[PDB]
Amino acid sequence: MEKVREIVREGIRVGNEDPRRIIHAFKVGLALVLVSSFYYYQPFGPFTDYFGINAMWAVMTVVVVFEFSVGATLGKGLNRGVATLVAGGLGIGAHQLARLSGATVEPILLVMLVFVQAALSTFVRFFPWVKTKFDYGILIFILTFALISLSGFRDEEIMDLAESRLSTVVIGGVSCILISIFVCPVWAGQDLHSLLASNFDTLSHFLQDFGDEYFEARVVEKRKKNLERYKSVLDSKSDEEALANYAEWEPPHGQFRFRHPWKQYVAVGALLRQCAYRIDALNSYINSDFQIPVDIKKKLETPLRRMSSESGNSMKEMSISLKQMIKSSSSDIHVSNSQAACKSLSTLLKSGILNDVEPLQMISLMTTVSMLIDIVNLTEKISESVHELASAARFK
Amino acid sequence: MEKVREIVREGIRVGNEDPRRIIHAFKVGLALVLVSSFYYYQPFGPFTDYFGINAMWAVMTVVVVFEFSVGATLGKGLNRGVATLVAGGLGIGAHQLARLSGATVEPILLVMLVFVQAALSTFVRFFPWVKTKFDYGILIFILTFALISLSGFRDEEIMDLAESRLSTVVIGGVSCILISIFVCPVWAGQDLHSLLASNFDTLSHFLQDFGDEYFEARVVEKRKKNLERYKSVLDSKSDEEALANYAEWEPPHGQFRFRHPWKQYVAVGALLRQCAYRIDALNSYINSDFQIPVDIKKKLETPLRRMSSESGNSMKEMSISLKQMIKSSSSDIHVSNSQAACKSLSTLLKSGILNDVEPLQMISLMTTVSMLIDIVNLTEKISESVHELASAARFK
Repeated sequence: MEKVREIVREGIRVGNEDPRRIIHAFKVGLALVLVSSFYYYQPFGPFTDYFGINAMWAVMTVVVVFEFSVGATLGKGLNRGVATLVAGGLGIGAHQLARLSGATVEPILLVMLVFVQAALSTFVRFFPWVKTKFDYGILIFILTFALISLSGFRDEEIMDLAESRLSTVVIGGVSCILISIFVCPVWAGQDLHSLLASNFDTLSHFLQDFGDEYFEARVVEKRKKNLERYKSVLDSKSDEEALANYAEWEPPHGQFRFRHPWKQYVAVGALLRQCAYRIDALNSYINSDFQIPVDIKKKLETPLRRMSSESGNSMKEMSISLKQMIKSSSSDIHVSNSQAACKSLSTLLKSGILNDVEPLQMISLMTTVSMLIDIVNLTEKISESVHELASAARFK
Repeated sequence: MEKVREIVREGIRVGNEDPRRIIHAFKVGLALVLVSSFYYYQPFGPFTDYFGINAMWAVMTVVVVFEFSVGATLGKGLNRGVATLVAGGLGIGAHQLARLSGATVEPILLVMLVFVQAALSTFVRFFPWVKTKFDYGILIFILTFALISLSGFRDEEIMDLAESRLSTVVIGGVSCILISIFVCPVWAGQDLHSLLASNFDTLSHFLQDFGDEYFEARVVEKRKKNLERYKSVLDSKSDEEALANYAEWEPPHGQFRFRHPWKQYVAVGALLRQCAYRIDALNSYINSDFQIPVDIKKKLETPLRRMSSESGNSMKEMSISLKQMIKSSSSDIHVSNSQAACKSLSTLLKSGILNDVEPLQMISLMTTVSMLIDIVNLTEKISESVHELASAARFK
């Protein structure tokens, strides 16, 4: 009973997390019905179905080449398609060779060829260039070759077997691709933009709410969760890569172009990760119980404040532009003011106001100043990268 | 020609990277031959092969359930096994129901059941609890149910079809598992230990060679590559998870136990990542062209040096123990001396020797002192975690 309730509760949590995870089941269902309706009503004239396995093969390929995205269906489909053709060709030919050899060695020779081919192909699987986008093609190549070359049938029906396998595969793939590109689609590149924009906004929110915590200007658990929310940015390496890879087979679905540079998206993601690198260091200083007396804080309050405010506005403005997919240069004035703020702080440091203080408490105050200066420089670099990701791609 | 040479050159690079990537192809080959030799010589009496697809199914399942590890074959095998049984059972039964209904609705009713079942199963696929280790079971469940319930055969041969499918699957899985656990095996947990030990050693090497660079005690590209080698530690999140998941199906292969706590391995990996977090910050200070005059460096040389030396020895000693799989407490004396070093530095800071210096160059020197103190504290925490990962598991 309690286990049943826990299972049910996860249902609403997953369903309400994303409304598109409950409409994809109906799509899988409509697939497995449309394909299984063509055969029964056998249109476009009659067929052969010599081995009586057309229905099984058509149904099977529709379940394994239908994935959540629309950039993981074309790719899987194209692999399952080509591989079979090539493997079949090489197969039907091989059977001719063994016939000439005779009637006793013929089975032994066939085994040797399939052994060598399987070993060579599965060694290629370990390469770092065919593993990112071609891990399925090699697997189907081994599968199709071994099935056709060692089916156990007679030599006067191998051509029909090869034709039947190819026909079922292409029929299933065509139906699966059409559905997922007509009735309520889900694109994969469009899930890389929003992810990048959310990362920008999350960092901005933390930066815009730093002066209150650091200067003690002020429930506690709720505010802690709001502050400590940068973990996502630091824990999204394995996901920004995949979605980028999955988004190279997409067609030009409207505004997005054929050659959209997703490589720059990963580069900008790394730069945002570097900003979050130092942010985690800064946050640990605040969380720590040890503290320095608040009185000193006012002495250098003015310079530190300016940095936090201008930094946050720059990030937020960029996420706004990157989202609406329109280029802008509003962040230039904000980063310029931040550079002016650092120069003013340096001029203030000439006066040496920070003298006559305890060196032990000085170490903590000094480290904070260090982190802020890097974030001002790091933001400047990120500004250049974004100012070009919106130029190589058409952001009109 | 040039493309051919590039392809060939990658061959030696991949082959010499790991000698075990060239012996796994022969294993795949021996598999696809042994299975295909049983049928031809039909031992243990004769069989039926009513539909003439036993050879195809046996060959097919051997190519898709053979993976590089030995913790990704049992798992895949067990899934492909159970799923079919359960799905078949539910299938043969469903056919009985439709018969009672009549002879016209019978096909329409069957389609409705398979539609509902497919939609429900593929929604479960999106859960975060059945995706880490059970993403294959659901897929085979949909596959087997849809094939049996919609094969298109007569009602007097469905039982034989279900029996044939189950028999081929179990035969292929048994052969594939036996090979990969008898002739030259490759374990997956054993590839998590060495990875953790290598991470420990890499961090130690950087820490043990910090005083020379920071104090200018001293080709350049070679030394830069030796220093800047911490990227691996920071870029191994997506791999320490997988290998851990793949290593829950392993049997007690000798010293390793049935319930080895790989969760603690991931926790120690996160702690090492936190040490590498701050290490990258420290390295960027060195790389930067801007510098502070070397003269001041000697003033506080003694405290900083001690920290680097003792820190490195502690890491190295641990990797030695963790590798030979024997517990030790040699790192206790090293971290204790580091704590003594920090107290001595604090006592030196009482005297305020660092006065009468330029505040602008002071910021850089001060930040370095900050980073070192955290690494001394962070190392202490890691010592506690390691001192228990070797206790929950049997490290005798």
